[PDB]
Amino acid sequence: DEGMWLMQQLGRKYAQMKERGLKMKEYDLYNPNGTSLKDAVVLFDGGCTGEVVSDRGLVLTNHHCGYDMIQAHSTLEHNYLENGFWAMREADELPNKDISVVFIDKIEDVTDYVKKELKAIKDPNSMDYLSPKYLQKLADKKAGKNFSAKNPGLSVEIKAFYGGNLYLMFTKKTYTDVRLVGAPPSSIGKFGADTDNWIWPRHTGDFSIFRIYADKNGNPAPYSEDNVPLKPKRFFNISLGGVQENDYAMIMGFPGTTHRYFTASEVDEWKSIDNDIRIRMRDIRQGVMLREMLADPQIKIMYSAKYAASQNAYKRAIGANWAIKTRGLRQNKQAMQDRLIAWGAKQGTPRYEEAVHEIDATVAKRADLRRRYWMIEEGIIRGIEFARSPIPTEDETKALQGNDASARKEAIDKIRTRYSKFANKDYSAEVDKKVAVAMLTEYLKEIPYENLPLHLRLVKDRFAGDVQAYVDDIFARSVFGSEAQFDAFAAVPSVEKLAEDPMVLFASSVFDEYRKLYNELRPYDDPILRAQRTYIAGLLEMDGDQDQFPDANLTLRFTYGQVKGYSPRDNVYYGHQTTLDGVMEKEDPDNWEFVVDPKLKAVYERKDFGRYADRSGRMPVAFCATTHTTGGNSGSPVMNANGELIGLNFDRNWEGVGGDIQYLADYQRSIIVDIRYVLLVIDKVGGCQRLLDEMNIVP
Repeated sequence: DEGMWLMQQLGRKYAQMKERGLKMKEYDLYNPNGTSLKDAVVLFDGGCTGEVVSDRGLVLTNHHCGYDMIQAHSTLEHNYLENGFWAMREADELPNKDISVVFIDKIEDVTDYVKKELKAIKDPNSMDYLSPKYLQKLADKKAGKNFSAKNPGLSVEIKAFYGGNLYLMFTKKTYTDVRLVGAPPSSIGKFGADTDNWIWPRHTGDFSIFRIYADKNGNPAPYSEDNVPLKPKRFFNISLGGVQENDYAMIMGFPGTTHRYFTASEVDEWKSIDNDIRIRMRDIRQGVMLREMLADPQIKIMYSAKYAASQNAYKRAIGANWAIKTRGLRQNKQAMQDRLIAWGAKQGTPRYEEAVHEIDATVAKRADLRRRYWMIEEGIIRGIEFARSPIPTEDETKALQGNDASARKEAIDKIRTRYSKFANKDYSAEVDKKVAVAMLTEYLKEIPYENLPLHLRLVKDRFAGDVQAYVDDIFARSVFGSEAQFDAFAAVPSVEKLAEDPMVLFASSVFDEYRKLYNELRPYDDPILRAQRTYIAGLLEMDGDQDQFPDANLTLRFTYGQVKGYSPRDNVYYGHQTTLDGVMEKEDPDNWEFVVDPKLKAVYERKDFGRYADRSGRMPVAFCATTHTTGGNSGSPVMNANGELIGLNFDRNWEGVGGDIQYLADYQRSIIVDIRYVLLVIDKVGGCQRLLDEMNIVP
């Protein structure tokens, strides 16, 4: 069901949740004045979500959430990324360098407090009502200078909601010694990771296991050999009852962003400019890189990660436009605003029609600059690798002028390090020249002479319109076109060589225009934001927050719905649950993506599923639900009707990507790893009995 609900809206949403099958009592999942299941949820390491699943502070989150730190502890002897990691005792649990978890300790509404403060700002057009500095200052004199010394490991944050119409203060509790407990091998954690990205049906065992460690009194403390496993306020029980079609599911976690209150015109701009240019430019770039990857196995190895990373937003943009073109997103937002316009007429307040008109006229006024901005970001800043090649810093310029030969060598030696990082083991100038030529050709076809970053004017003015020659010339003459050319420069360095270096000139000219456009464009956000406040104010006055959730803003939210499959197109039906069969069916030993761990293959051939199989003896893997999810929900606990853990969220299907603008009941699904599959992997792949005994597993 629709919405990323604030914890303080649990009350208002409880009847609609009970109707969907919720059995738990309200105060059992969120109490402002007590302990609740909220207290078992964590913001894992800045972006992900995690959940506390034991009394000794064991935490589950996604594999891809715990990936960098699994990778860090991986040597060539002990390759935990590949093989997995199973700490046989608490003391073998590996600590981590730059990790955190954040419990949300308290949440208070402070709208009245914050609105009164703002009321003493003379300036009507002040953007302080959304400025995080300003809100942090209002926070610090609420909790009192000096709160964080007096309350150790606590902090406070105020955030704006519904476009400045609601404010909340969050009391956070951050633990910093979070150790690696367990991970499946990556063949299970990233099964089908590139190909099945955004795909249901899905077969990916996407979990990793950590523990929160603190001082002897359970207080936040950075890594110290004397730290001990935290006792949490509350943890999640692990259900073994499984899921079935139509079962209630709900999720809690930290969604990043939505655009639920976009005007029709804003939707048009997102489709026309933001998404279409992403799509066009990344097609071109992806074509050339596909072509060069097939011709050469060594290019294939070097470009994989760059290609698939470009591919991630590409397919997101494809999904979103498919929803805009087929599911009536634009008409939905036109309707909602027309509805407020009519209601606002009848009330005698033209304010709302004013706000809508203001967003419209602004959107249309900034169309060209935004088109230009997207063309450059997608085409060049991301499109072309040599766009991100070294510029000398003003400090390095200064040392290359005048005098000191030790300072001259020092400035050079750290340009060497930047050059080395641009032209690394994965960079190929030859590929980059071909990608540049195609992107630049499309850029020049779209962006007229008078609006070109300066160096790109030379294609007409000097190479007679020959884009291949211009690009060949940048590599031929430039100190960064090859190692030997850089060395030649380093031996006899001079600021006048760098000043006239055509790659440097291209790079800095391109970034100049990128900056200048950002800047011209920034002043147009403010009127839209101000009108957005007025617009959302009206939607709330008219219809209430009952069925109008606040845009996501990296805050703790709940969403509820059902375990349900769907139909993606004529005559094809996807069900609610995948199985270990689908893993077997997808095995390709000659492709890293679809490798099947030998221990898992063997668990499948003996049907050694134990208490984790379903009725009918199938081994569950994943399931999907009508729950409303987005970036930031990676790793969120999924609960059944009694609040017991039934899985971890790890993706959305591509048909649900326009869900950020409008929930799609018949298409949008959260894709969730089945907790029974999690336990199976721990039990029969890791052998790690102790942490099963640790969890409170319920029938």
